[PDB]
Amino acid sequence: PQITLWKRPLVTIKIGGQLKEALLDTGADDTVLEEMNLPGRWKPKMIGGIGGFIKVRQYDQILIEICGHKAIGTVLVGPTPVNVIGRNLLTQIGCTLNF
Amino acid sequence: PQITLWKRPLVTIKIGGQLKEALLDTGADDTVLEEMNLPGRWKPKMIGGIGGFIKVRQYDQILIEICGHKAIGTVLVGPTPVNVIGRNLLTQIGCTLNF
Ligand SMILES: CCOP(=O)(COc1ccc(C[C@H](NC(=O)O[C@H]2CO[C@H]3OCC[C@H]32)[C@H](O)CN(C[C@@H](C)CC)S(=O)(=O)c2ccc3ncsc3c2)cc1)OCC
Repeated sequence: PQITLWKRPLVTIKIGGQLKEALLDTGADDTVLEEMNLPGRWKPKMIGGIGGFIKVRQYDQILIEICGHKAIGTVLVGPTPVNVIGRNLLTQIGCTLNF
Repeated sequence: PQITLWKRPLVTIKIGGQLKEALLDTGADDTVLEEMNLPGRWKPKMIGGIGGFIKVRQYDQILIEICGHKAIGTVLVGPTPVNVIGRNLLTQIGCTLNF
């Protein structure tokens, strides 16, 4: 589909058998999701933006479904105020910016 | 143009007569630029990001040219990690997400 930017570009995603709302975010290098108890091994990481850094758990090779499109890659989990889908997954669903 | 997301969507902008690099960011509601001198009145404002809140200078009705496309709108100036073009100006240049 084509998503205009009058409102936050929020979409439903499916991760770990759960449905969540996430922002399609071209400014996010990586995908960051609100705290959730994913199984598997993980590595600590810190990611920074406006206001400083937060501590997150980095999980690799996680499958996510974004509006029916399937994607698999690194997901960071942590105390983020919003779920963000980042470039690492947006590239996989064929997402582009057009103006 | 159609911009893919394998690399950061960095573009040249023209603001206050000076060229700069900025990231097109569909997860940003607002446009936030690193510290710089901007002609005009401004009011103090706060904006919240992943890491908390920061103090910025809010400049209203600023002319900015983004890959040749003209926008006129609010620009926030403060300690952001990178210059970001937010939805308030992306909508002006007719930007959409497509996948
Ligand atoms: C209801 C809202 O609650 P809130 O007010 C704010 O919540 C939020 C709303 C949206 C976003 C997404 C973020 N946008 C943003 O910061 O936009 C601000 C400017 O425009 C305003 O609108 C939105 C907020 C205001 C950017 O898109 C992405 N970022 C990087 C960017 C800043 C360039 C370095 S990233 O998220 O830091 C991030 C993600 C993955 C990653 N991998 C490695 S680094 C790394 C960094 C974050 C928080 O809570 C305050 C405590």
